[PDB]
Amino acid sequence: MEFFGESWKKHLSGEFGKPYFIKLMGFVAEERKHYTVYPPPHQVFTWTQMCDIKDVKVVILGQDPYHGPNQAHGLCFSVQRPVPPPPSLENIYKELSTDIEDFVHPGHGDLSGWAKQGVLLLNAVLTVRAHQANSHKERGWEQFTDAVVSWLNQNSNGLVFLLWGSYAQKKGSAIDRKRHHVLQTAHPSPLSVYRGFFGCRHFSKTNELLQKSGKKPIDWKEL
Ligand SMILES: O=C(O)c1cccc(/C=N/OCCO/N=C/c2cc(=O)[nH]c(=O)[nH]2)c1
Repeated sequence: MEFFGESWKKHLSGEFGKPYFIKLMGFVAEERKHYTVYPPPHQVFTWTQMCDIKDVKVVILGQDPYHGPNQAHGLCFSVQRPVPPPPSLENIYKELSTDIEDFVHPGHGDLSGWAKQGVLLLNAVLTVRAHQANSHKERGWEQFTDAVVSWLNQNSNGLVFLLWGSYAQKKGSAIDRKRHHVLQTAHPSPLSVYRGFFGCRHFSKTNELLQKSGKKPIDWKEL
């Protein structure tokens, strides 16, 4: 089992020796000595384990990992069996059900099936102290995940970026929309879902855009 996916390591390792990155590694390591930190070390980079970097087709940008026990596992919005899907994820599934006629609810919250198809599920901040939202904010992760976004922007074409909420929209603000597709709507959390996310139909729209990029569509029910 790898800590960090091989193909991703090849293209992102230029970040590793930078002052901010060493500092970030030290911050997280010190946090883990005194607190419970999610996800566990072996799951921080799950987003690098599921597909080759060259095989990314769709990018969903999140903010903070889930901060409750057993929830975060390195893919944004996703929870491994048998953890119940959180409200945000139930909303994602609800939109899918109305957006795509034939989408079936998988009865779990594990989005590994999407990740394997090249759906990058990247949170901007990759660790969080248990029960404390945004506890690891602005400690170095943002610069690293910005580098991930910048790499994909510069080194692939016809990606579909899905930016849900103002935070994701900001993080995706410098994406080249001549070379990539960008869809924007409200965050799927209960507090914002009815301000755009329900009825956004990003999942069907994504597959149409992928065809225009000459790429095979995502099977959203393959979970
Ligand atoms: O950026 C916004 O506009 C906005 C508006 C309303 C709400 C939120 C965020 N709400 O977050 C709490 C809901 O649960 N979040 C789950 C989550 C899991 C994950 O892995 N990554 C996330 O970004 N989020 C953002």
